[PDB]
Amino acid sequence: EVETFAFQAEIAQLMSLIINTFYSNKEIFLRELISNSSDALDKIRYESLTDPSKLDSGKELHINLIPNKQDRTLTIVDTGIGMTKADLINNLGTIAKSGTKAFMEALQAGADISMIGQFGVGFYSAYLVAEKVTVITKHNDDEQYAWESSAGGSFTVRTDTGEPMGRGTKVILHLKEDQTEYLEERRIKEIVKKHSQFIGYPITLFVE
Ligand SMILES: COc1ccc(-c2c(-c3cc(C(C)C)c(O)cc3O)n[nH]c2NC(C)=O)cc1
Repeated sequence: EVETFAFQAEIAQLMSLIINTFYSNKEIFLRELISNSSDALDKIRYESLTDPSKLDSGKELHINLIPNKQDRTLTIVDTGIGMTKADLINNLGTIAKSGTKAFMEALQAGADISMIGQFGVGFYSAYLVAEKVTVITKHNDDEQYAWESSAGGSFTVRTDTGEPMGRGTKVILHLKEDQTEYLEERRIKEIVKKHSQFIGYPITLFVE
């Protein structure tokens, strides 16, 4: 059972801009994804302060970066709050329509693509480096779902058939052929140190 949805026109336009604009500083995608993971981790941490049972689906709050050269994928896993199916469909928990309008106006007022996170839509920067993105998520109040898109105006949602995640979100970046530097350990370490050095959860870079 796979459900196919059209992106709202504004989101499709954001994705097209990201895909088509000449912009060399692509490495910021990682900071954006890691920031989203941190925000999700903050949410479960806060909820757990008053209801510890919310951690029954996993006590550890962390971020894992998993390169796979054989599959040409970089995977960002977190044990944050997760998203419901409804939130996945509704632009992955983001205020994407309003954020996109603001980002577009800013780009006219001198901003650059690296500022995308100021507009709540940093997730879509994944398309700087990925031909396809799969987001697998589990929230305590819902089942495990997989969202996926190769852009082109549509996305799919299905009940996930992979390994259970307990709680959290996994973003799988199916990298463009010319973007394989983002699978290299030294490159990933450099980017995390540059842009994500103060994130308040352990970031573990897996090796191959
Ligand atoms: C800035 O907008 C958002 C929107 C939603 C989340 C979010 C994620 C989550 C979302 C993404 C993207 C696919 C959007 C990701 O890369 C990693 C994540 O852990 N899980 N749970 C939540 N929910 C709350 C309340 O954070 C984070 C930031």
